[PDB]
Amino acid sequence: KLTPAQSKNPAKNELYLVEGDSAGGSAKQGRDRKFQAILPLRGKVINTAKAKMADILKNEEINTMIYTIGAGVGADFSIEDANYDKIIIMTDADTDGAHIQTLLLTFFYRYMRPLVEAGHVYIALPPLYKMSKGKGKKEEVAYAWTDGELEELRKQFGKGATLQRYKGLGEMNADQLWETTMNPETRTLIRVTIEDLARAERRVNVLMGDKVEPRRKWIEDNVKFTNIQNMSLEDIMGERFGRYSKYIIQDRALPDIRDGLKPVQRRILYSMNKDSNTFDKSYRKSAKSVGNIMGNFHPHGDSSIYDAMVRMSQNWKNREILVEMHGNNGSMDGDPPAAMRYTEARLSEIAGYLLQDIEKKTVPFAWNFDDTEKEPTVLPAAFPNLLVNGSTGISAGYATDIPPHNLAEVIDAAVYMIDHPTAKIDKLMEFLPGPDFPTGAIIQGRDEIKKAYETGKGRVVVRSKTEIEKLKGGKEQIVITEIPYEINKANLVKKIDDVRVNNKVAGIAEVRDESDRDGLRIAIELKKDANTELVLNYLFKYTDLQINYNFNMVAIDNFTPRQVGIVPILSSYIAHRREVILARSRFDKEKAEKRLHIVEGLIRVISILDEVIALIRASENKADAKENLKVSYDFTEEQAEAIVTLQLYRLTNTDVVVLQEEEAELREKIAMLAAIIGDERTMYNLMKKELREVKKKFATPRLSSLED
Amino acid sequence: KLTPAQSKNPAKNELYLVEGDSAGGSAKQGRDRKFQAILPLRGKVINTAKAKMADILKNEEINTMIYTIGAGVGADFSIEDANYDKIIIMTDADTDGAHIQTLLLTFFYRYMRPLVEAGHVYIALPPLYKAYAWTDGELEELRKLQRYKGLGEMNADQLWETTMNPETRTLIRVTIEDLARAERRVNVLMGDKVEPRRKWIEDNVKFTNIQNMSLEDIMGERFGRYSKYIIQDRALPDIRDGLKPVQRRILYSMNKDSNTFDKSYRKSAKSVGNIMGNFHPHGDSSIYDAMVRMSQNWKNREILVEMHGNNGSMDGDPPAAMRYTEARLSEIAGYLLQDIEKKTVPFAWNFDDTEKEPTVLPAAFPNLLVNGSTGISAGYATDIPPHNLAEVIDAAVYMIDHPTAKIDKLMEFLPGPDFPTGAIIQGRDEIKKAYETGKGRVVVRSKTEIEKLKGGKEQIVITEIPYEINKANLVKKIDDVRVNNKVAGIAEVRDESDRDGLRIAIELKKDANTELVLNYLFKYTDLQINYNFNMVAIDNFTPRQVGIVPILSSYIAHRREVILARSRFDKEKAEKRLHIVEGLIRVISILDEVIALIRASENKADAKENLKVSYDFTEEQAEAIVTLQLYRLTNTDVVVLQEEEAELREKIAMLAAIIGDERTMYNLMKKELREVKKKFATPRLSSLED
DNA sequence: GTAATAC
DNA sequence: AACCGTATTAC
DNA sequence: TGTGGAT
DNA sequence: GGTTATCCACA
Ligand SMILES: Cc1c(N2CC[C@@H]([C@H](C)N)C2)c(F)cc2c(=O)n(N)c(=O)n(C3CC3)c12
Ligand SMILES: Cc1c(N2CC[C@@H]([C@H](C)N)C2)c(F)cc2c(=O)n(N)c(=O)n(C3CC3)c12
Ligand SMILES: [Mg+2]
Ligand SMILES: [Mg+2]
Ligand SMILES: [Mg+2]
Ligand SMILES: [Mg+2]
Repeated sequence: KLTPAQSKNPAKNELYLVEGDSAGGSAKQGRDRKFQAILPLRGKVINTAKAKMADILKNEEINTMIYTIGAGVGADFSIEDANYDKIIIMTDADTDGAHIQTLLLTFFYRYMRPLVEAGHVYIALPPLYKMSKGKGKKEEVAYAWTDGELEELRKQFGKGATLQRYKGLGEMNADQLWETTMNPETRTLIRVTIEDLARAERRVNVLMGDKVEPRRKWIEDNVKFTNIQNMSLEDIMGERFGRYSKYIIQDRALPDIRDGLKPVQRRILYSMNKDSNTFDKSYRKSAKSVGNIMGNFHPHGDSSIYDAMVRMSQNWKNREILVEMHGNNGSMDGDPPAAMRYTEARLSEIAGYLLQDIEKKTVPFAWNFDDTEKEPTVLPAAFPNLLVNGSTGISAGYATDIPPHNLAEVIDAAVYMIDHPTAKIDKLMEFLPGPDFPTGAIIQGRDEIKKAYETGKGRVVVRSKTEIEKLKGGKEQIVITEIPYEINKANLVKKIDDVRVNNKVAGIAEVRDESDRDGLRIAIELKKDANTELVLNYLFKYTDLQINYNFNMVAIDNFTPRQVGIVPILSSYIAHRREVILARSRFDKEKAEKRLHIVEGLIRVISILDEVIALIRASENKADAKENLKVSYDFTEEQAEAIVTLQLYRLTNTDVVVLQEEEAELREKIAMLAAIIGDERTMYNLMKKELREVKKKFATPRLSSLED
Repeated sequence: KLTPAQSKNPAKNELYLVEGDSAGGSAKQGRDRKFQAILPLRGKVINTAKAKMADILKNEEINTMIYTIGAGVGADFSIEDANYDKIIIMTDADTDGAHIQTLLLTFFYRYMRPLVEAGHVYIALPPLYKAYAWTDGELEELRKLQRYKGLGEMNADQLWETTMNPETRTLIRVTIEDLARAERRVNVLMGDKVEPRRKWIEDNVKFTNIQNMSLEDIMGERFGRYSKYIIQDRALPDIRDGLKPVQRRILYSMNKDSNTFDKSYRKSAKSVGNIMGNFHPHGDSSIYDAMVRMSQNWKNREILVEMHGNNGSMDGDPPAAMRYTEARLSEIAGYLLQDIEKKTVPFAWNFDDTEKEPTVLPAAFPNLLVNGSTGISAGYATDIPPHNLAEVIDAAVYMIDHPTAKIDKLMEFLPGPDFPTGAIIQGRDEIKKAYETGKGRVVVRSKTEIEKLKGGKEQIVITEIPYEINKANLVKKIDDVRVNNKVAGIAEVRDESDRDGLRIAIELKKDANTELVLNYLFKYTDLQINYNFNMVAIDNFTPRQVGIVPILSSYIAHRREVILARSRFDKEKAEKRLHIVEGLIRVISILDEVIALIRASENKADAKENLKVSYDFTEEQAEAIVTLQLYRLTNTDVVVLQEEEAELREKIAMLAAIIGDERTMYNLMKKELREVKKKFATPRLSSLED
């Protein structure tokens, strides 16, 4: 696990804790082996301020750090016996690296304080940028850390340099690594020093401790959701965890309150759609989709991307699947989906509707990490995806659980709230009565559903749909045909058979999964004279045949986390749809005005065709022809360009009644569009009309039944 | 590992051997659990005709078959006490599936013969097309299409309907028709001896509800299918451009995507998925590992891919995964693709039938020798070491001018291999031998030097090591020598290699026979090795053992083909244009009546027809005329056009001559070869001796 | 025992 | 992101 | 425990 | 291609 330096020298030797085996590799190659050791950290590092000292001892990483520094841990820690003068934390300069620096520091604090107090623990800063320039053989390069340092490089170099924005240590060669972050004579470091032992204890415990409330409050109060230098432990931990917190809150774990997507989902959709990988066209190798995503939009592991893509495709997790996938995309038994090298995929037809009108400038775009392509920050959302498909849900200081809903019900609620902005929950619940899990079952708790629909939190009960079949020999048989959302069929069955094997309740002959490609069925065969209600009851209480589902509805509203209920959600959707439909209408109106202008021009041209040809023949060149067109006949620039760039064959379709029809069509179109832009009510009707069109086209029956 | 049926019944119960854990998944999901069990075979199954009965017994996949079937193995096999009525092998309808069946069958012919003789072994044929078709013949009737690349693209519902359901499935039943003609077929195709296999392949492989098939037949079609493919479309290089198909697809795909030496690097994963989705229907690991090799300058003499990040090291440590790295084509790679846009090379459809791909690249330098190739197919394998680009080109140029040249003269320009890792190559006569027959055994030995140290001690210092040798294992193997005192005098071993140099120090003890030691290490560690030429390439769709002459000849032939093709293409462009310009020049002389005629016309179609009829314009001219933008009518400069007419004519003459005169053509070829040499030449690294 | 495309 | 097994040839 | 984007 | 550990919140 450890790559030891060549010669033991407690006075010079350095220990590099590197983020990941891959960068560990590069660093093994780039090091100076006389005095630098490498010790890769394979994945996120254990929070030694949250976990049991037991699990902490059993930890592969912690154990090998205690034993290569060779000074023991805890109160039995002797600085004098250490094997390194410098410990150096070298992570990507990304938010997850920020997180790792945090975790490692809270270990060196808790269990090796003397090393931190003696200023022996540093943090290496990899560069953020590399500027051009050249071409292949004759190509030069320089590095920068501050957007300011970058501005100064642009002064030199000049044109035509090109910036490479480093996304993490993985895109550096060993030669580049050494020169910029490992060479003692070249590198910028940070020395963690403790300035105030007191102020540093509270800082570490708030952020890294087991208690959630404090941390939530620390984040609410500090995070603004809108050579060698010293940093304090308090100040560093503050700044690094602040970055991670903000990031996984607004850009990883929680869905946007308008389209109900996490950023990775939005990118999966946007990418596949750009590439015309749509419901009406041939499937397409998953790996091809995943790589395009990873290359154009989402700078994270393929497995995160693929796994997300997969989930949006499983109809027992999504109420209305957004991706269709050919092949083994898993099962309710929780077995593993085929690797992205085996499967093909495309957008579902309904996904199309989440994306409807995206070409029409209806939604804010941001630059991507390459600064090479724009991507959308929210989708146009032609149905209220947050409630229909749900979300879940773990961040920092916040987590989220929102159950799926029946498309027709959600839309009915919305259409009501559109006519009646001030509607109370009691009334919306006549349209939207409760969750509809794609897996069906029975949902119990009208009261707790209101609580949740009102506060974002609530606890409801989900219970399996059962039936009793009689068998020959006078013996009964419990048959289960629907089970509760998010429950693994295979385990459930094992856990029930466990009840039989342990004879927890009397009367169980045999458990058998009898589910086949078209239908779920767990048969529980009872004995001769078993109290059949006694069994069913015990199984509800002591296995997941029946569970508690907990609403924790948190979404991102105006850039910040928000515990929210049916009303903040529905109105947020409505508000959003409003911005879009207006944007859309502005777009189409401008496009129609421009055309109308040309068409007006062509209509005049036709009546003076001969004069115009003569006049163009008479000009010297393109520009000259346009000026003569303007001056002699008062056409505008935009018309003149249009006229002068018609191809010759056009002087045959010299037909003005058909152009006049287009003119009329356009005036009428423009009138319709203007009315939408100019009157809230006309526009909300357009919204209601479209929402109804989607319900007609996609509605399906409830699956889950309701009881209180 | 096994998914067993619900009820035990040796009358109905079926055992499904599914290629892949992944399809094993679909299988488990799609079956009828009351009587169908699932055993996924996870990867290529062991050859039970080559391996020892030692390793055959320790085998994971073999064991669990001998234990799930529960009848015992080999001679202690009682069919009576079995567990299934039908053992059903179910793989991709691809070449590797074919191979897999082949390996299973040889297991069931060798260690459970009774089972195959009583016809309990079957072969599930999955559909080729989507309604579903199996024959390219049935597809004609169904067409009054998704072409399936494997079981993996199939939903569990579809699996059941097409190939698992006893009512809808099309099976093949394995039968032994001639117990002896069958022993020979299996022994020949799957046994230890290669020569009988090679011969079998040369004589048979033409490189151009329930039916019963013989074991001699099934193994014939199956192994021939895999053989041919593995020989043509995997392991061996095209003699012309030196690429194996995965490599050619890696380059063509990245090139198509503008991922070139002069442009910023793309994420390795994006490139790889593009290759996988567009051209190469195999696993990403293969594709990426290939991409990575082409980027390592201690394996290629002239790297075709530039990769940012951890792409491995001479110490043999794993390259970062494709999610970490980025890449682009190297400048020289550009030259392999030069002129591809010009119809200079044969294209074929891809599997998807969406895109055409090239079957050989233009190859402006002779890649096969420069970079070399290795090398393991069926009945054949290949090793061809890298050479120095200036030297290869010098040879080719001499040969262009002297087609019937002898190896001896050619070796004045191409003295022998030039390994990217340098070192010392010993053996001129074996080099000659290899250049003559494509087989040869030379010696490759490390660049050494002796540093004197304080205290009357000497130090042996390594600076280059043999091609294909792992630095780290070497350094370890030398140290073992020290630690076990096999030979005497080693004080310490130190790898002192840094980011910009290779250096291994062997410190010796006071008064230790430094030659004795150095000889010992040469013989007993890879400090010195024997490299073996076995130059096999693909010429005319078939494997050919070849030396320096057919290689150079084939390259020259190829270049001739490309240059001619290229020259036809440019000439046709120049002519299509000359023709139009003649048309315009005319039009200007009679501008007024043409505008009139178009004016009179009743639409584009009628206008073109009127131009042709009234003024003898051709279609192509008419088209051009009639799609001019109005502002064109402003110009009446016939002189600028006439200058273009002249330039096109000079151009056409020069091109025609290349097509019409062999000497002209070959001069061009030489001119271009020399430019490439001038641009990319670098000095020898490996020294020569005999 | 390796090498490098495949599973 | 490493680890694990196997086919194929040849020395 | 287990959930799903992350390393 | 499965397995193996972690973060983070909340029952
Ligand atoms: C399964 C399998 C292995 N193993 C490890 C154990 C062995 C068992 C004995 N079949 C299979 C193995 F050790 C390596 C791979 C592999 O590298 N790549 N790229 C793969 O795609 N697979 C899958 C076969 C396709 C691998
Ligand atoms: C390393 C590591 C693991 N392990 C198992 C042991 C453990 C110890 C803590 N290093 C690391 C592990 F068990 C699973 C993964 C993983 O699924 N995916 N997708 C990954 O990319 N990695 C790498 C971390 C990024 C994994
Ligand atoms: Mg990173
Ligand atoms: Mg329960
Ligand atoms: Mg296959
Ligand atoms: Mg040797």
